[PDB]
Amino acid sequence: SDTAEKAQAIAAARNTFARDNPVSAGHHERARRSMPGGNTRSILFHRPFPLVIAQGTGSRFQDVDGHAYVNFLGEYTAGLFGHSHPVIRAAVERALAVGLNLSTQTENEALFAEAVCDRFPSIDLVRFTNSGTEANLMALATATAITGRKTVLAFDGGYHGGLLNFASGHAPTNAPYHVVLGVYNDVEGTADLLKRHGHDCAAILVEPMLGAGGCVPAERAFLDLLRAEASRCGALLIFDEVMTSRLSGGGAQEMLGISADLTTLGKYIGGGMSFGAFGGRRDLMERFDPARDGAFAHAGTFNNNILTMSAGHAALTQIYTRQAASDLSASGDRFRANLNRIAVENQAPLQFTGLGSLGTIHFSRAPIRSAGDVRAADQQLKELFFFHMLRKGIYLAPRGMYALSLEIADAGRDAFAEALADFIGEQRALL
Amino acid sequence: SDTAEKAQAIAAARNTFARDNPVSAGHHERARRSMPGGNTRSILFHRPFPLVIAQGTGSRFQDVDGHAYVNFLGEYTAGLFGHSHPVIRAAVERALAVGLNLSTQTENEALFAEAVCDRFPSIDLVRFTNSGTEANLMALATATAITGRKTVLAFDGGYHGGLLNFASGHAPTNAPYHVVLGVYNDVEGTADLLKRHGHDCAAILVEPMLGAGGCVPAERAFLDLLRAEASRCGALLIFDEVMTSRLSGGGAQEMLGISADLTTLGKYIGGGMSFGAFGGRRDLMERFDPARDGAFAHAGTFNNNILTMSAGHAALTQIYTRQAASDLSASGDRFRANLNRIAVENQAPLQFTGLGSLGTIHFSRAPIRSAGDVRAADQQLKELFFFHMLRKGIYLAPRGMYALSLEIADAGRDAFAEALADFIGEQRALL
Ligand SMILES: Cc1ncc(COP(=O)(O)O)c(CN[C@@H](CC(=O)O)c2ccccc2)c1O
Ligand SMILES: Cc1ncc(COP(=O)(O)O)c(CN[C@@H](CC(=O)O)c2ccccc2)c1O
Repeated sequence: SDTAEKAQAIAAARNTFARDNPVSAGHHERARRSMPGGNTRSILFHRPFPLVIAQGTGSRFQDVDGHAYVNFLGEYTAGLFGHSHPVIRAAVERALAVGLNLSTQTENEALFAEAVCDRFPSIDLVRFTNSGTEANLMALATATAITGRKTVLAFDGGYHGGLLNFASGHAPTNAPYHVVLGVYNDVEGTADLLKRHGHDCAAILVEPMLGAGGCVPAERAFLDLLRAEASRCGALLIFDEVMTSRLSGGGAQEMLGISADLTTLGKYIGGGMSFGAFGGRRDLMERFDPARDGAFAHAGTFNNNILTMSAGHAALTQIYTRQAASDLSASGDRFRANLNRIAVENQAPLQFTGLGSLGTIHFSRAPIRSAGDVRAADQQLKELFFFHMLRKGIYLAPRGMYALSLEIADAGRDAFAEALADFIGEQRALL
Repeated sequence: SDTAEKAQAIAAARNTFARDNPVSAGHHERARRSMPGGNTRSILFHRPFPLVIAQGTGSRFQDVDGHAYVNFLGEYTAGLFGHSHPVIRAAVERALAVGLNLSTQTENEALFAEAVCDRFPSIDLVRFTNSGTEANLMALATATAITGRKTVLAFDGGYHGGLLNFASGHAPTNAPYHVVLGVYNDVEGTADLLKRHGHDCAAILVEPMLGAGGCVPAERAFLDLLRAEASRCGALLIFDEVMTSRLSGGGAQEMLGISADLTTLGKYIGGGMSFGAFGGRRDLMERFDPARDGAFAHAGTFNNNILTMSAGHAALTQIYTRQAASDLSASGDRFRANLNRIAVENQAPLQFTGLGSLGTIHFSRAPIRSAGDVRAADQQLKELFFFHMLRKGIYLAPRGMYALSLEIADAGRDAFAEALADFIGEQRALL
């Protein structure tokens, strides 16, 4: 499906971006001297070079060349509060007043843990980590240590952190858990794998919607299979809700009425501060009670850091309440529906998939149900879309994902929709 | 070596602590409802229950019962700046002004990376993570992916993070890397292991001084063996300098004139914000250049977060300069020497081991060279010491470790020394 016409368009788009952004280009050359590819977070890199941002307030930011954008990326769902939320700021100020690096417990960690347990229906007890990666690693540590088993079932296209990256199948850098990969949403194939491996299965690890892998919702039949089979064979079902937890007050599990044995959390819950968490069934999580004989150990210098504890409690109780989550997801559904309406109205061979305030463009009108479907959609048009949106002052992920923050308003949503319509018109010959 | 007299003393000490701290006791009972054992960082727990701290400024903090302490723990070496450092505060303010969760690169990450590369002599390129745990996992990911080998040599008593905890040998929660454990400082035994396993050795992972494992310096012969054997067999030598990096401007490697292939960093370098890093030889780290064919992936939501980037650059360039590191280590050496002088003057069967500003008490006058030596020292007296120091308004780790912050001054050092002398006098019958 790769064509020379599209490759020529991409070359032209990259060239225009380069010409537009010489200050960012200068930054990149300098950054390469201290970091591999001038990079410390792989997903931030794109050709010909990434933007460097100077400053941002609310939903807007400005690059080092002075161009302004509305930020539709929202820190891959962590940046729910925009760039300068006054309640987050107040929480940071309160944290400084309590004191940094106090080397001890404060009440703030307990208050934050209570806020998490209150709203997530399957989390009876929780522990905080410093990232979604650590949360998922600790969930696997819990499952393997409790069951004494080695096999982990996960899914092709699934992303669970820097050491558990299955976005393109097995990565040589992944931690060497014995992972068997299924096809997302594939009931019969997955049922077969669970017949074969169920006996040695410590855990099933699954996102209720592929996040990085394309905003691909799980189907109920698929999740029902995993819940029934985990219970049958004695594996722990782990829902990775690092992204999906935002979709309702109680995440995907509240929406579905399906409870995982363990749940991992990340992104926005710490108020935009470093954050992850793992929690779940009381009888599983109690294995970490340090007063218990044979307790599992889980240290971590910054687990209880005052900034995350303070900003996280503010995030859940003062800003993104359960009602706020319902409201934002409804807003996101209307937004996604409008984008899809624009595509249909214009006979465009594209769609936006997702749930609530999360969505990704795919250049296909086939059902998008697994990693294979995402990969089969037109990747060249996806790149062209990214550069087009940038030229229109709209910033979203290179991979075509948006994650609406609470600061996105009518003006931003209107601008996105108009820019989409303009893309369809201007790139008609390639569509 | 356990006696009933010491057990009775411990029971009495725990009872006195409980009576002194009923508000902390009340907090603990509530915390148990949301976190396993009311805990989110295992090392913070101790019997009968841990203190809850209300507030701190500089080197001092106050518990929820109103008692004041000087903080000699210093966040297990991360809390180098005390509780309210004005330069860290200024950096946090600057970070808020730049904007939170900007979803893009800023110049701040490059400036911070430059500061790291400038002072650490074996780090040609660096990438930031969210914890020392992630840094060490990524170092192992790098070594195994580059070499195509599976075996990792590490050491009994070694601590490399929540998924790489060898403090008490193999932990069932550890990530399932194929780890072979040697005895720290054991040249002949380790040489034997490297003859057996060298061919399949992806990495040797070692702290230049056991940190959590007792502030036990590595001997030069031991480190020379590892450097020679890693080079001979093609394994990557990884120095875990998460704690030791503070000991000079260029960490232990500058002090030793031995260069590791990869170095991991953590703790204070991010200004007390969430932080880890892995760096090392250019040709190894370039494998992460995202523009390269077959690049290794290393994402992480908070890797480049503006608070860590800002406070970290301030930490290294405005506060804890290379000269500041030399000065603090010299201060720490004088402090440790004074503690040891007090022990010798009083014929006390105890010593403080360590380097620079890091030290741990051991109730033995035997050489402390490996995990076995630390474990063989009197553990009951160690517990008694912790409670004694608390009663004197001096806070250090339950395990008897201090990590001097830049805010520790004459008054605090004098109080510690006097409290040590008082312990020796008051507990004479047990010594
Ligand atoms: C579903 C999911 N689970 C875990 C993670 C890991 O969380 P941390 O990044 O906090 O360790 C993630 C992270 N998604 C982001 C990470 C980023 O660098 O923004 C990501 C990763 C790869 C591609 C796109 C986005 C999840 O999403
Ligand atoms: C030498 C060393 N390497 C790695 C780590 C892991 O760093 P993170 O805690 O940032 O993931 C550490 C951590 N040491 C502390 C952790 C804490 O919770 O304070 C620790 C752990 C266990 C016992 C005592 C101190 C290293 O020290």
